[PDB]
Amino acid sequence: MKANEIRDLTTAEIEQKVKSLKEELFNLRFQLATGQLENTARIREVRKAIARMKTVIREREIAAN
RNA sequence: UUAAGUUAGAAAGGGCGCACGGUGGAUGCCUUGGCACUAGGAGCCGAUGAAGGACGGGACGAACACCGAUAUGCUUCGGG
Repeated sequence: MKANEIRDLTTAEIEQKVKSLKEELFNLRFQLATGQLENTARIREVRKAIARMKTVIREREIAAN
């Protein structure tokens, strides 16, 4: 997701997305170890998404205080 | 044929010269790095945790470089 969109969702809604993304990464890693992953580029993409979300969250909490 | 005399050549190896190689990195060109200064900046960082490090981060080894569980990068504002 691009920041613009992430910025539209509610904080709670963001947290959920982060949870989901973290599960995708777990699964992706297990597939790689076994030997059933083709798009390995997916791994990096997921990691960066998780970061994008956490950045938005912190920015909102700083703004508050 | 006999006798008495003279000399030559000989290379196991070696010496000198020449021809041709090997080894080894002088010499000549070259510059990625230095040395001495000049004219301006700037002359401190740290308990809101410094200087310096250890350990880690890539699809796939080690190392350098970059980064810190948001880990080979995140957001924004500009350039291109």
